[PDB]
Amino acid sequence: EWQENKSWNAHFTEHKSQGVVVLWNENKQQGFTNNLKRANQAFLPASTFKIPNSLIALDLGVVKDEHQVFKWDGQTRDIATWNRDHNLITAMKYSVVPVYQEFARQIGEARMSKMLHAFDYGNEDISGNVDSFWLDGGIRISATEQISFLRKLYHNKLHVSERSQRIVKQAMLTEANGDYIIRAKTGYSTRIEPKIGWWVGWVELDDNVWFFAMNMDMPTSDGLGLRQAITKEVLKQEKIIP
Ligand SMILES: C=C(C(=O)O)[C@@H](C)[C@H]1OB(O)c2cccc(F)c21
Repeated sequence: EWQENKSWNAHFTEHKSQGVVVLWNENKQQGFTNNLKRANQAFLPASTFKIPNSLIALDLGVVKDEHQVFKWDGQTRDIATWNRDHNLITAMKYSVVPVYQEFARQIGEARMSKMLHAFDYGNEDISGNVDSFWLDGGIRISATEQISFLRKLYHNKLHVSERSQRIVKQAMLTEANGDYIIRAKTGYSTRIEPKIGWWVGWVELDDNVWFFAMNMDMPTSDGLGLRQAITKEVLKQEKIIP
């Protein structure tokens, strides 16, 4: 049911990097990873939490639809794309932390905790600031646990509306062509060691879906593009994408 494939380490080593990729073949109900230990190591989710946060915001009416505008608060932040109005689609694309921090404040700690329990999400612990616990609080989730959560989202089985799940899956759209569709979210955990990058989501094929979750050590922001590059080398090797 789980296979270790250490050959994927080469993709990591060729970029002087260390990390884990986890794949799940939905049709065959079989998982593969280069590191069975790290595949099950729980880390801060960082911006991958915008997936559950979006779902909860939509289901509780904090976000009405994917077109509602959240106006910039006028504070100039480091990331230039954040210094403008956003909707749910662009806030996911540009990973606009302050938008989601306000979502979390409006959700509140009681409802946030109850929903993460209902979602079976990671260690289910929201200790910390209600508007930053996914960055520097108590919540921890492993790559295999991310896959468990994403599979429920794919099949509309989370304990929120079908509509909320469809809208979040739309907002996760990252790449599509005549071979595949990727729906995914990146994450970058810098506030608490060890600094890591994430990419989690799935690849839709004509006749199967392959779920993925990867994380890797990320001592500087220079290597953020390796999150997608290394994952794509694995997907290419496994003939999931050409
Ligand atoms: C764009 C991002 C990405 O692609 O990861 C990062 C930089 C962004 O998304 B989160 O992962 C996050 C958390 C704190 C701060 C922060 F700027 C981010």
